Amino acid sequence: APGNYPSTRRSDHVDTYQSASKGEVPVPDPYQWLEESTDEVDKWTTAQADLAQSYLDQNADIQKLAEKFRASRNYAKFSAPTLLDDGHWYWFYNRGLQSQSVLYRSKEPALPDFSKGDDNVGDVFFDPNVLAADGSAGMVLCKFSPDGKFFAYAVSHLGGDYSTIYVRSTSSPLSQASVAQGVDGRLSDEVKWFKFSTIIWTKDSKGFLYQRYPARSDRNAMMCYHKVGTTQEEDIIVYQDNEHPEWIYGADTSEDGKYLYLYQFKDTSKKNLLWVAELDGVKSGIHWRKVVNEYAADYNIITNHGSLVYIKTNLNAPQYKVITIDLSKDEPEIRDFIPEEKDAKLAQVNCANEEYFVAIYKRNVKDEIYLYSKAGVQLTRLAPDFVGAASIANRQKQTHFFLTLSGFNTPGTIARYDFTAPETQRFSILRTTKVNELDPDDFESTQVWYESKDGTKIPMFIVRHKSTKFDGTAAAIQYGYGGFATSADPFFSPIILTFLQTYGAIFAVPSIRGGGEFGEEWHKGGRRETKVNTFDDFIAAAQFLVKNKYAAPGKVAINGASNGGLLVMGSIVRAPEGTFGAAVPEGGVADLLKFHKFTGGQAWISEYGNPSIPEEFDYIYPLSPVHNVRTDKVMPATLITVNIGDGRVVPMHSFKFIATLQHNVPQNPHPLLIKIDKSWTDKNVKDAADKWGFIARALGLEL
Repeated sequence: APGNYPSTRRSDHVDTYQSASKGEVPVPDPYQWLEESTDEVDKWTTAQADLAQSYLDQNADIQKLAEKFRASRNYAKFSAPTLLDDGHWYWFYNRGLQSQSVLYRSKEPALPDFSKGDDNVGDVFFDPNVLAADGSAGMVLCKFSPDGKFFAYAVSHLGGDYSTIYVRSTSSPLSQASVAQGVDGRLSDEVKWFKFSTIIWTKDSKGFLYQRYPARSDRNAMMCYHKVGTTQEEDIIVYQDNEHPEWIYGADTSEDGKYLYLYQFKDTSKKNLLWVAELDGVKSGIHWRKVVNEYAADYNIITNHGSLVYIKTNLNAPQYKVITIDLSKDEPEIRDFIPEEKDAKLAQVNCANEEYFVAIYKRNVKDEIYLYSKAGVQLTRLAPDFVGAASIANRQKQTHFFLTLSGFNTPGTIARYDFTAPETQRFSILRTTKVNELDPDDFESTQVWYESKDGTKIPMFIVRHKSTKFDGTAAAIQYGYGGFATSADPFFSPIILTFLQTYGAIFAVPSIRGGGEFGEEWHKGGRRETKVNTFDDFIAAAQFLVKNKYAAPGKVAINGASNGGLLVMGSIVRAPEGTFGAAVPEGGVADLLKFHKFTGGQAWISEYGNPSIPEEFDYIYPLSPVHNVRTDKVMPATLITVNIGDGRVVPMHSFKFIATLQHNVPQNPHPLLIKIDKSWTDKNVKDAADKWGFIARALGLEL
């Protein structure tokens, strides 16, 4: 229980604020000088950093944990494959070295066995890392032509604002081999000024649509059409609007060849227009049937059968739905095809094997996968016990589709559904993620519900190694963010899973208010004047973990970053003594009275309120971690983290908070320390090892 923290000078600096209830309020701010960039601050930072490192050096498990994190750090990433009209399969593969994934082509015209290795079953077709010799050019976006003969790709060099589209034949690889042989085998096509749209081929495979601006703010966008094997001078303007210079455009083409769709956007909401047109291919002076005119709702087209168009929309349905619009009638006949679900956001719909719809719902922060008929009958749920995120990849005419699945236990699993197979054998696993010292199958993701202070029911994710028991024994790592409508969705971290497996601990992720887990009302429920709910939900989660025997008492550690740092710091201030065993806030806000007076501060006003406004000060001040540190409560072992390289949140917040703790509870039984991140395999797990090792020791966990 040492008192040996370095002395922090206390100045006579007093800030004055205005309270709606109390009037003028003088607030002493003796660590105000830590706001400034001076030698005094730099020397105080070194003294604190050195203390922190001295404590970490008495923990020999830090270096042991580092090697385990080094082991599980690297792994390959991949996409689901696509079968093109040339009979070959194409897919992205990243071996885990370079920042850009490489596009592979199957050697044989057949679905590869992906347990053999990507280089054994595939050849490199497009390696974007060699666009520029130094790796300074990136592929932003790409698209194959419907006939499989050509490949369009948008390239962005690090300097430029815009990007440039290029075309190459699918028989012309770009690789380390190919560039060594001589000149790049692309076509001469160089489509400049491309920005903020997809690339959309016509179904004739003759050309593609793309958004472009004039040459050099961004104004007067043009949805254009580029013929393959031509210069940009040969291009057509499909649409522009002189009268609304800020407007942005999207396009789409129907598989049958009949329709060209124009989307129009005016702002950062999801509302959009939808005009429809009939084709021969794409030419100029298009007569647009203006179906969705006026900005009402989100409308994204799924597919069509003749004049019947299927559309995902949120018109009078916040959780989305599917409608049909029949265009053979003179007036379009709008009908509900798949109705809104009250408690399930319709996320994605794809037509599959012509007479079916594959479909993704998010319900209780989890994706569910459904198979529907062309008449809208729900035929079955696929992968019912899956806990995570799912997306669909397919082409409408083919007799299969894929699912890309991810969660806490894996960053990637490709599933295949084969309509031609026997009923019991339609669903299969194409491939899984390989990580040293970690099998995805050893980790179970569940969801439990607890009651917060005001009676609100919050779901919470629990992850464990399968040998760990819910018998009041395990340590728990409780992660949160708690703001900005940013959901704590399932995410993959080898560092965490290795930690759960090493110590028999559990990972706990509560869907606390302030996040986006149940839409804008959920955010609204933990924002500005309701912000205290965010903290009460987080605190009630930790109490629930112990009460219901998920974790042992005194063994729930908390961690979060940026807004999560404020969450952690505010929570150890507010929560009853002994609620938490350890605490690691990373780069967090902590002075909630001054946050808006520093770089990036103003953007947080919509989340916490404005301290300069008297009525808002009154609900802000009682939350401010820097102004609510008591003398008479034992704080849990606390390692505060800041990345001095990371501009985001000024380190001032953490400096003030640690100085305040060390002053208010100098004889605190557990160490209260601040660490400066060494990093702004070998050198990449150093900060994580210090962090997770501090927690393990603080919770009394042995290797």
